[PDB]
Amino acid sequence: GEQRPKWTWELDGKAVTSLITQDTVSRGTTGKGDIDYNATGVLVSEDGKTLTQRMRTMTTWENKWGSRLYLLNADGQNYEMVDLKGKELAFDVDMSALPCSINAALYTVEMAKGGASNDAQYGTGYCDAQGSGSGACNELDIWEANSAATQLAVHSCTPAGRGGTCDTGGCNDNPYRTDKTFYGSSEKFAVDTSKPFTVVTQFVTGAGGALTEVIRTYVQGGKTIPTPAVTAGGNQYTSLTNAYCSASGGKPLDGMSTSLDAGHVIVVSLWASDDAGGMDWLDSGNNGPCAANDPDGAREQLIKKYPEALVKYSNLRITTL
Ligand code: NA
Repeated sequence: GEQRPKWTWELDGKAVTSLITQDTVSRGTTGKGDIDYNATGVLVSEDGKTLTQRMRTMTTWENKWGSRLYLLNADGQNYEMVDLKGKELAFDVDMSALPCSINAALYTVEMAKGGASNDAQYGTGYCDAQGSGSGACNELDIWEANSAATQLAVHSCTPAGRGGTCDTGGCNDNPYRTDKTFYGSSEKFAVDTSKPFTVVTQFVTGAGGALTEVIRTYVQGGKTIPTPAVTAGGNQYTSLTNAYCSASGGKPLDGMSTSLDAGHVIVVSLWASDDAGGMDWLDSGNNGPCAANDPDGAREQLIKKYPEALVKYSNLRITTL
């Protein structure tokens, strides 16, 4: 029998336990095969607080593809549904083992609670902003990052549910575009990715209940670290707002605002592109210091150069603003 890891997190100060379940792609030809989480490199600490996700794991066979994980309700049949509007989501993260061209992602999508066919325990029904038909839905990329760069993105789609038209580029910010010393793997950076830090995201609503602002802050060494003010259309912005989204060539927050009312699934996906330059949008050119079109950045080479590449997430908390 499959033994899904239990991840304990905090919802308005109360200890909630969710199950961790891996995507159907990893479950063999039926897509409903059992997962050995030790073999896919997915570990929760004894205290239930820390999730370790490895890119490459060798046991009696070799996991070379990291993992896409969903938070599953304790019922073991439905995804753990969240509505982040008027909430803040915070987690502690160790990014120190994530080189250029890897993507440690923690995000939400408007997947159906039951997945494809009331079978969420098998990690079915995935959708995101890059999909088509049943594979297309609103995507809130809270976290897509390595030790060298990070991006926050809202991908509004209309209509909501599956199969809408999506902003594939998203309303997004990467602090490197404004300040190349904000985020990186030494004490020379405002956020030192060689050491653990807290990622805080506020999903601010208006009186009417519409999502109006997405605010990113970091905490490290007890210091609260705001994101650099970003220039778009000659104006400075300190958060994702409809004005910023418009000015920066993204779609506004409105599609996402409607979508979050349906409930989202929390996705934890550690991945690398099979193509050289597949992650350059995140961490190369004006988005980060990483080598562009790096053949060594392709998954198969990355896992050979950095066989211990992994992410740790701790103390996931969702709190009402
Ligand atoms: Na660069």
